[PDB]
Amino acid sequence: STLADQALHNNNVGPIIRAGDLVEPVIETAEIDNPGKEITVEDRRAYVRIAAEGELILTRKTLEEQLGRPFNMQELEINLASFAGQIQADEDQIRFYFDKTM
Repeated sequence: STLADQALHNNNVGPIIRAGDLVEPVIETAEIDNPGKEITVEDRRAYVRIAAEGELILTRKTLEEQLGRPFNMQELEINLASFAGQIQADEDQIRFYFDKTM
């Protein structure tokens, strides 16, 4: 009599963040840090966009920290452009998750 649909699971995350520099060798190193042997990036120039599976975990917070040692974490949450899923940063790490309900 009634139907419904659901999509509570990982699919594809589209993290969008401003661009700067050294994001090429940084993204490559930030990609190897994670077993993302099946992801695609979309760096135009002004901004940096990615397309991961959904459940990823980055620990290259150091490489991202060095990019601007003379700063804070507020810059991170500031360097935001757009998103698709969720994300959770740790002491010195950044994990991305597409899953809605957690």
